[PDB]
Amino acid sequence: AHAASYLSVGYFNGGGDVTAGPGGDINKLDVTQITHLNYSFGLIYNDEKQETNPALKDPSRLHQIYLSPKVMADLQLLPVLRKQNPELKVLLSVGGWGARGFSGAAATAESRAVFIRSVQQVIKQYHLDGIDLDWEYPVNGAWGLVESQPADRANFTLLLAELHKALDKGKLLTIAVGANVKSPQEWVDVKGIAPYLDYINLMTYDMAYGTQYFNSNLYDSKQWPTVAAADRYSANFVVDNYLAAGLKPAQLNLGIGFYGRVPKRATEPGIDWDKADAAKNPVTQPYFTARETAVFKAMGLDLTKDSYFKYNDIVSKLLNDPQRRFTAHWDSDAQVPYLTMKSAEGKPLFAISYENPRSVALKADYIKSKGLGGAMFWEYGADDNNRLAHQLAESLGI
Repeated sequence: AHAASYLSVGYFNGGGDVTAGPGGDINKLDVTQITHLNYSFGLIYNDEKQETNPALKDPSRLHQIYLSPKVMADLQLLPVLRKQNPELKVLLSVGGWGARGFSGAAATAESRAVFIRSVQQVIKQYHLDGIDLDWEYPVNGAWGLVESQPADRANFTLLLAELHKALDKGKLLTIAVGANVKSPQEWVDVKGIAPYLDYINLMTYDMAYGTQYFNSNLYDSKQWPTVAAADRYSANFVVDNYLAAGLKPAQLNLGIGFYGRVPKRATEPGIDWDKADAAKNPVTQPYFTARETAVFKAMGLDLTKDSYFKYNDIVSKLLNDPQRRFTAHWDSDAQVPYLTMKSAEGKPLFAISYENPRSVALKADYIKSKGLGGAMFWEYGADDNNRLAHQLAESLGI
C-alpha cells in the first residue's frame, strides 16, 4: 500500500583520517544524493601517553572535542550545503580509526559530563543536527592502537544513555560499529544501547586482511575463497551477526566502501591461528613480488604501510592505467568487482576489490530485501564525480 523510505548516510573525510589520508574538498560533494552527512572527524582531547598529536594533549581541555582549523572552516559552510538540500541532516562524527580518548572520556561520571557538555557546545556553535560516535573500538582498542579496558562496554552504554538524555529532542545520536564478530559479542552492548540511538552504521568493509581477498564482498567468494575461518567475512555475515545479537534490521545502515584495498594476502603470509604451530606454517603465501609492489608504490600506495585506494583513484589509476596493467572482473558469488594484474609468468594476480555502481546497486537490493533502514558509506571524498552516491540514491529512492 506504500513505498519504503531509506537513509543514505555519507561520511566525509574533511579533517583527515589515519588510514584514508588528508581531508578532501567539501565543495566537491553533491549533498542532494544523501539524506545525512557525517562530517569527519572531531577528535578527543586525551591523556593517553601514546598520543602523538600534541594538540590533543592539552590538559586544560581533557575529554572535550577537538576541531582542527580545517574542520572549523568546513563546518562554516553548512548553510550553503543546507540551501542545496534543505532536507539534509548534518552530524559531526567524533573518533575514527586510531582516534584516542573515548576510553577515558567514557570512564567516569565526571569525564562523561565534560564530553557531553562539549558535544552540546559543538552542536550549538555549528548548528548540527546530531552527533555520531565512531569509537574504534571499545574493549578491544583496535588491538592496542588506542587505550581500552573491559569496562568500555558498560561505560559506552552509560555514555550513550547520558548523551541521549542531554541532547535536545530531535537531535540525532548515532554510532559506527565494526565488522568483527566480537563487536556485538564482547565490545558493544548493541541490545542495551539500541533505545538511545536513531540508527547504527555498520562498517561492513575492511575485510581484505589475513587470508581474505575481498574487502567488501556481500557474500563469500567461491572462486577466491578465504582460507582461515577467523578471516572469513562478508557484509551479509556481519549483518546476521548483528541481527543475532538482537538488533532490528530497520535500525541498521549497511556500510558501503567507496574505496578498495589491496589484500594483505598479496604481500604478507596468512596465518590460521587454529592450526598447529600456526605462525611457522602459514596457510597462504604472498603472491606479489617486487614487480607488483613497485607498480602500486609508483602510484603513491606503499603496501608496507597502506592498502587503501580511493574509488576515484581506482578508476583513474587502475582501470584507466595507460599501460593497461589491470583487468576488471566480476565475482558473481561475492557480488563485487575486482581487478587482476598479470604476473611475469602470465597468471592473473588478484590486485584489489572495491565497489562499482553495479555492486552498490546490489547492496541496495539487499538493504531492500532484508528490510534494513538504509545505507551508509565511507566516504564521499573518494567518489568519482558523486557517481556511487548517485547510484545509491537512485536504488534507494532517495
